[PDB]
Amino acid sequence: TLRAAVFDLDGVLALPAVFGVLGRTEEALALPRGLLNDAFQKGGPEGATTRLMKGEITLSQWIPLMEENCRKCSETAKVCLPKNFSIKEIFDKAISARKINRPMLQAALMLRKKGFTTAILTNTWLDDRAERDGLAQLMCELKMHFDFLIESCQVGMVKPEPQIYKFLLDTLKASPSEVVFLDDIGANLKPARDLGMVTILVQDTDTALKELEKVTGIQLLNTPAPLPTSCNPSDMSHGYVTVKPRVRLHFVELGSGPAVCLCHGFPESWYSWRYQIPALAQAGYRVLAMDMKGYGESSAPPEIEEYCMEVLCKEMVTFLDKLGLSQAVFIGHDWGGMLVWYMALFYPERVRAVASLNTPFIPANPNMSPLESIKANPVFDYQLYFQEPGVAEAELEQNLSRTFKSLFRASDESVLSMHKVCEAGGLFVNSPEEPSLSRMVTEEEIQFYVQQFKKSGFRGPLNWYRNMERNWKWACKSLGRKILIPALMVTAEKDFVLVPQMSQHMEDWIPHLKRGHIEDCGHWTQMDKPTEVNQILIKWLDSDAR
Amino acid sequence: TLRAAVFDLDGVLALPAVFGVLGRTEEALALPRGLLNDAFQKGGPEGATTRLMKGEITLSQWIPLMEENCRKCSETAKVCLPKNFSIKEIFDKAISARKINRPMLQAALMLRKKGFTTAILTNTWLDDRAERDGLAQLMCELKMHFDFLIESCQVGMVKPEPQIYKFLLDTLKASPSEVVFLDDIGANLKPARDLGMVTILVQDTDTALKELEKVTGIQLLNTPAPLPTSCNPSDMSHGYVTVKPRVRLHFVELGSGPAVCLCHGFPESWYSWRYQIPALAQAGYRVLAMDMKGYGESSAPPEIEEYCMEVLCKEMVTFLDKLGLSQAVFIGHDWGGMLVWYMALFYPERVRAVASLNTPFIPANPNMSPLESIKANPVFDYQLYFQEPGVAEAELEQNLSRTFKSLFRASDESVLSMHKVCEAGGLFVNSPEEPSLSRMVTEEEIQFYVQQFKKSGFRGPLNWYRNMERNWKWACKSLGRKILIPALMVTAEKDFVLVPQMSQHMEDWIPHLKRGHIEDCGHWTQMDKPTEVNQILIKWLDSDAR
Ligand SMILES: COc1ccc(C)cc1S(=O)(=O)NCC1(c2ccccc2)CCN(C(=O)NCc2ccc(C)cc2)CC1
Ligand SMILES: COc1ccc(C)cc1S(=O)(=O)NCC1(c2ccccc2)CCN(C(=O)NCc2ccc(C)cc2)CC1
Repeated sequence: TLRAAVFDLDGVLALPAVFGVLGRTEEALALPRGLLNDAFQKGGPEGATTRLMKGEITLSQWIPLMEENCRKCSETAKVCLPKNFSIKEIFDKAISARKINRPMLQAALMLRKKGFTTAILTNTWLDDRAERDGLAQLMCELKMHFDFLIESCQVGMVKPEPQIYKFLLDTLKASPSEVVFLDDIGANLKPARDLGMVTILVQDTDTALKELEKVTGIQLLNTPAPLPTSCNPSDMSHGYVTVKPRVRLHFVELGSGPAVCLCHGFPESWYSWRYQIPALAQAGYRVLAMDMKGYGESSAPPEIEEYCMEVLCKEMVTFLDKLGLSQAVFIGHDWGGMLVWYMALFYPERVRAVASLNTPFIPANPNMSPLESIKANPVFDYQLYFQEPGVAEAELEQNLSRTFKSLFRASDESVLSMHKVCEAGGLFVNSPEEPSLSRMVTEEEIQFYVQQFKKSGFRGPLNWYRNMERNWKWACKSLGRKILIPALMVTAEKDFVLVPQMSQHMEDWIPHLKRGHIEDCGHWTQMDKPTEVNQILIKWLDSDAR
Repeated sequence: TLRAAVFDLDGVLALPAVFGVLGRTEEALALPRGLLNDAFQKGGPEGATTRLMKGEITLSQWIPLMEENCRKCSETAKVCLPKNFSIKEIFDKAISARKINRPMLQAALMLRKKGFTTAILTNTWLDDRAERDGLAQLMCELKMHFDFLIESCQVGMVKPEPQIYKFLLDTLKASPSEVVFLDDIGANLKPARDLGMVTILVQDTDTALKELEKVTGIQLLNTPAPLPTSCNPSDMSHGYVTVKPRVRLHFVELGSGPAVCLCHGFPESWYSWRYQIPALAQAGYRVLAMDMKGYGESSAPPEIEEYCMEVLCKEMVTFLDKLGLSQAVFIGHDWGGMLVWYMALFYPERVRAVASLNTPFIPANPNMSPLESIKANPVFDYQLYFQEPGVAEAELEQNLSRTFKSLFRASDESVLSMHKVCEAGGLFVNSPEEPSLSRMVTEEEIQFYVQQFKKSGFRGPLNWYRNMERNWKWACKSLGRKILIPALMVTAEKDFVLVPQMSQHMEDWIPHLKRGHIEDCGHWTQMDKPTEVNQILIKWLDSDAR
């Protein structure tokens, strides 16, 4: 019975195979057939290429040896190499052109999802070329999805030597009959076959996957679109900054490039961005996913005034100051969306660009108290219930699992009416004791929120709602301003609290505003429609935030 | 008696004053004298500029109002504005040209060093221009050196209104006679004078500083070159990454730009880079200052094999993988210098560029055991003393303060002969019980090392020396390689263990090697000669690592 799948890199997980470029160059340069592939393999197990693949020498050391091999091969075949013939240029282009074979990676991901141990086994080199980063990036993206990466140049062994296969079985902690081995080179496939591993010769990806699903008994071809890569909290880099004596802010950090600060809503976590973090880092951004003040590993002081927008924003500026960041792109959802608009209004020099999911920017009405303004919208009744300190904390902290299961639901699964909450006397009074699990979340993901909320509870989070008057007076100081920095507003069709119509006047205060819209998407945007969120945010970042 | 100093930004802490550009433009464009400065102040306390300085409107909103004011002013003076007259272009250029007035900042730094409370009080705007980052960066560099930054646009008050001065005294928690106020505008100086603050009208920096030292009784002019900015551990962003089940790595993170990974030596800390961290971040780099395995907040497993170079390097690759970094520039000192050379040899695709302070790259001798190789150099006798598990730990852990005071000394202060250590029976047997404090360190800085070493002791750190045979066999696999990626070797004249002569053959294995050399510098390079270390590293990073 199979329980391990091994994939080659070249011609299997990555295409076009860097191998085929020697034949392509021959044909494009009208050189005798096989001339370059012959110079590439000159000396066999004793030649320059084997020394390279075993890690004896680096790629830059191999380049002049291959050039000398090309010369001897052309001499014997009675031909001439062209004037600006560069092995460096040929391979720079070939490596750069090689991209991940997405359907092959999707199959490896599915097999691992079904409890398979997956590995990459590859004949590769120590790359010290000026342009080595492209390949480093490719290897980084691929490897995170596998249990093991076995590189010939690191192990001092190459395919087809039989020792590398015994090394493979040893790392897999598996007998050969439990292993599928996928390779594009029949000669590299033979020793695995000789040992009794299931083997697949890969030419076209489609046929290889048909062979793979037949042999594993798992659907891999024509399968639905998978969810974006998520985060394992224990595998992340965790950052901590003290912004003032009693207040520290925790964040999760991934990627390189322009700093992107993700600001969650109520009652959430940095983890609400789990589907965005790998995708934005992959897009070329340095992601800083916050635990906002009052949440997770960030400090949660008990004082209401500690959660007014003026202080929350001041601390976010101090956070940038301590990290040595002159700016960050600020992306917020829900209450985090409200914060990001104030960052843009009060600290434009610190905000590279601003984006909000669901939360519209609405200027303060100087002729009405925020209490009157809340009363005007029946959907905002739960906000009045959240006012009295200790009341909502008691209900929300009673059964943590019930709280998150009841809140985190798609538009077609609702358990919660947020209208006539004060009248009913609670958020969950007409809600079941043991709610069903929403399609948007796993049981494990719910338990992560439960564990995060065990530290500080709901006091700090609820305190965000308890500064209406304070926030209103502060926001009135910005009434003569406009947001003129790059800005994106993303509306969610089925968010019944933060409705798309509520954002209709934004153009008056943000004239250059760009928009995104997600159909059949409820309040919990990031987990409801993660693929669409990632597409909208990356397109906007690349065009407007660099 | 004075105990607080307040500085203006424009014309005081930053020059050329953005004010003078209106007069400069008039003269360069042959426009009537004072025409632009007049349009800039049109309406006085009710005009566009005051609304801007109070934060009512942003800089991009003010631009068209100033352009309209320029038009009305030219109309009255019977003149014409030139064809491509742009207020935006004039101010973009002016703000960009404005740089920190270094002698003024040095004086503020000295006053604060002598226990003064320092503050910046400035009439400024909310900057939402496309090029706002330059100013954000300037404001970030300046502000970190002061107790307070009071910006007119954030407080809704401007100089010369008397409320801003009462606000200033309130934040300073000081009576006016305890305050020096430095301003380039006499009108903005008057209300401070009226209240009884000591005032200084700033024209040329030199005279202003003479007035400042006369009034404070502190030498500020012609004073020695100060040390680079250091780090306050509690003010830093602290990062944590799990690289394997029992091993986590801690680092301090500052700045944006290409990732720069600093690797300390024995028996050190991330804190050994305290003088490099602010300078490299200021130079445009993202600094990751490690606590190497076995040190500080990083994990310290007890097993010797956990500290061989192969595993230390593998974990550093995993560290990059978890942070989502395809590469980092690796800068090492001492044992960290040895590690960075192996990173370059075994993982070139992950190393953007490599630099070592003091530690030469010496290839393994395949015809001699590392034990024989150690025995060959009398200065390396202490290394044999470090071999037996528990022996050196006992001596080094007995009195932590004595350990660091005895080790951390300049070339002209030595207490330690590292020759005939085994014979003597210890490192400190001929060393005092209460060593004097080296000029390189404060008592507080010694106590930081003491506290760091209280967690794990010397077992993990000493284990770096206990893998000679393991390291030798691993390094022999790289004997056919060359380091062809960007590389810098920095020698220290007076390091008597890692002597400059020991690096003389490096060119044979690193043909493109660049060099730096520090005269009158002992083993503890970073704290011995920090100004020179910063100069060498920044020049090399900008030219070879981008
Ligand atoms: C413009 O300002 C205001 C104007 C009017 C009112 C009534 C309040 C404010 S406010 O500024 O006081 N509130 C911010 C808020 C907001 C409300 C309206 C507009 C902007 C921001 C954002 C967060 N939000 C919230 O409760 N999310 C949790 C949640 C949990 C579960 C589900 C299914 C949905 C939502 C609603 C309130
Ligand atoms: C080339 O490899 C080797 C070759 C020969 C030998 C004998 C050992 C090795 S080694 O690789 O085993 N040692 C690395 C080492 C190194 C030694 C020589 C060359 C490269 C690296 C770097 C760190 N260093 C050390 O003790 N610093 C602490 C310290 C504390 C206080 C002061 C005043 C000074 C130093 C010396 C040893």
